[PDB]
Amino acid sequence: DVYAQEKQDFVQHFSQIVRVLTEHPEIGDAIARLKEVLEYNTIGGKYNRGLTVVVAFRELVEPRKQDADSLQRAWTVGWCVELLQAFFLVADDIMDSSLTRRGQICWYQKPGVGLDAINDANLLEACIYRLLKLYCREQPYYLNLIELFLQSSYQTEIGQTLDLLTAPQGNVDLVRFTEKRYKSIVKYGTAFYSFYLPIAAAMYMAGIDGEKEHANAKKILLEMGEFFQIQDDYLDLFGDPSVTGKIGTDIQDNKCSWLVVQCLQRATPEQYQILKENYGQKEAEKVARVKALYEELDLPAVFLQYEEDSYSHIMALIEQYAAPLPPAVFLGLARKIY
Amino acid sequence: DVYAQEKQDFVQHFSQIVRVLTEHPEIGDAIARLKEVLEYNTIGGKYNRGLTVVVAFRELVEPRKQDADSLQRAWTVGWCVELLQAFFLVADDIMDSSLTRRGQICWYQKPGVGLDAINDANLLEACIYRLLKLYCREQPYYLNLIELFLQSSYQTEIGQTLDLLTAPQGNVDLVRFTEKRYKSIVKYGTAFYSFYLPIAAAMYMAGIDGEKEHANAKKILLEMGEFFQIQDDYLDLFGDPSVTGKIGTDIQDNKCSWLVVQCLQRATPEQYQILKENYGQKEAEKVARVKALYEELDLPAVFLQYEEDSYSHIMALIEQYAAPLPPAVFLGLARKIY
Ligand SMILES: O=P(O)(O)C(O)(Cc1cccnc1)P(=O)(O)O
Ligand SMILES: O=P(O)(O)C(O)(Cc1cccnc1)P(=O)(O)O
Ligand SMILES: [Mg+2]
Ligand SMILES: [Mg+2]
Ligand SMILES: [Mg+2]
Ligand SMILES: [Mg+2]
Ligand SMILES: [Mg+2]
Ligand SMILES: [Mg+2]
Repeated sequence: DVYAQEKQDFVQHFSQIVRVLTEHPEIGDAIARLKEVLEYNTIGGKYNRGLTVVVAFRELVEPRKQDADSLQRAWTVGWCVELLQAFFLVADDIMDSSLTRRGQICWYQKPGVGLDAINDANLLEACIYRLLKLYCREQPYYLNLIELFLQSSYQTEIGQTLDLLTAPQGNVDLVRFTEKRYKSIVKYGTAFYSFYLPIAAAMYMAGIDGEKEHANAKKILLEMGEFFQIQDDYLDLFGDPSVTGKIGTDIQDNKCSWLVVQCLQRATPEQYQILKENYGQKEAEKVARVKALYEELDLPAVFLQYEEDSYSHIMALIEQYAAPLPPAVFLGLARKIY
Repeated sequence: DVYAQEKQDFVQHFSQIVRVLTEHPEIGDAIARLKEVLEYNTIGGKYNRGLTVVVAFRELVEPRKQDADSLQRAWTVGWCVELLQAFFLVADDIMDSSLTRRGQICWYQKPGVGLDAINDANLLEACIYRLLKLYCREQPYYLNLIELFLQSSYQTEIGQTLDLLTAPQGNVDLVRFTEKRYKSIVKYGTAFYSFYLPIAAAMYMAGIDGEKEHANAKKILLEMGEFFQIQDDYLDLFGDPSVTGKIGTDIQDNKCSWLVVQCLQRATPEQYQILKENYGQKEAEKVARVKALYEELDLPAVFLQYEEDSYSHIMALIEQYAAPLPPAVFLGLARKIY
């Protein structure tokens, strides 16, 4: 894989990221807490989002212009994307009352952390702009990158807002769980930061700043992002936690999941009442009841049929909109998620 | 007052700020939640930080260059400072387990809000960069302002980190509460965003971007910021909530307050044990015991003597470092806080 070939170097750059962010002795204790937050949260993942920056940079920039300093900036912008995601996940885990993430207990669930994690999450976000300034201040794409990361934060936060509004705690209303709402949540909430942001960063780094090029790129990447969140919802309930590294909470959290949307599209009036009585509640028995209904409506086969249809749809979109970028930029990402 | 003369216009500009931030129908519900967050949080205060931008702009820019569009940008950057503070306070109220703010219950304490306020706080932060782009994108000071707001967030977050580390819940250790630590907390945590940020924004807007000018300005403004946080700590316990609009929690929160620092400097071994047994705990009786010790050590008179010494010290600093800026830029702010 083109990701496996660049992974080792990317992960080894993390030490430099941390050292640079850790180097006024009065704030030494705060800096040690930042190091602890960085090391706990921005490490233990697959680093696919950050790697997508590095890989896309190598495919878009002329090898002659891929010098030691330009590669360093690519690895740094890659780590900036991982830091953005670390910021969102630390905060999303509090708001979703999650237990584990990347095989360990959620940072806020750690004794002595608690709601202090809210500030820790904001520090991770601040670190992006610290790194963009330290490594890209003198580059012509500097402001493009600042604006792209700020826009990515706004889009995700709007998406998280739709997510929380559609999922009110202890307010069970399935009328809100529609396909139109679902696609809107995921587009803003996941698709921009997970797929548009990494490729767009490498594009700007390669001097590709044209609105039309970014629009064409966005058409493919937002559609891949939608499949990716549908996969995330599927794995929340039917995935193996020893593989996902996290425990699913969508049913207990009354989330507008792809699965509840598909359940509602296929449920008889009798099945609708079962779901109405058991969804969005903490009881193990009620959550087990919902999973049984999903299994009875054969949603895992519906997801597998969707994964196939989605893949063929995204491939058709790469054929239509990849030009003038190398199709490999999008094919490498499509192989990693499908 | 130079603030009273510009207040009405500034507060009336809020409607335009909200309309511009509220104007893709799919995200309509999220936008209505953003409007609710803006209206609840960025309104009910004294708006002194945002007003400081407007007033300083008028004193630094040549009246001939103070056209309709430039004034609009000044009111917008002023509202951006209020939005930064709204972001910090919504999150600080969760982390400090506060009850009220600006005469109403804390946004997170509202039924149906809760930990969703974490995302609401991030949306308020995102709104700054939305406004800076909509109104200052074509201005030569655009990047200066972006960097100044991002640096302000980082500084405050580092300061909040020192604050939370020095105040561990249920871990009563007075050994941490030193004057060196106190000054470090407040400098990063309050002084940069409250006093440096507003004047620096107006300076950049007036084309004053010189490092030496910003350094001289910072020397006065960080010292004013220190007095202001000392005043905030004093009012936390001895202020009138019907005037402050908020209930104090520093004693129950085990905070490194200016008052606990002064108590420790003057306490006998016997008085140290009383404080050790009663500080950083929820019991009304224990909090009453701490306030009695502060009254016995005559800390309100120590604060009044400090307010006098501080004022004379800041005035001496305006004489030394105000040039070439009009001393009125700093005198107007000193009258508002002293
Ligand atoms: O990692 P998670 O919690 O499974 C998730 O994908 C995390 C996340 C955070 C922010 C934006 N998008 C996705 P969610 O949407 O809560 O299902
Ligand atoms: O408004 P508060 O809570 O009295 C305060 O001043 C708020 C605040 C928030 C962020 C940075 N600085 C001050 P604090 O420091 O918690 O005493
Ligand atoms: Mg989650
Ligand atoms: Mg979530
Ligand atoms: Mg999930
Ligand atoms: Mg507070
Ligand atoms: Mg606080
Ligand atoms: Mg206070």
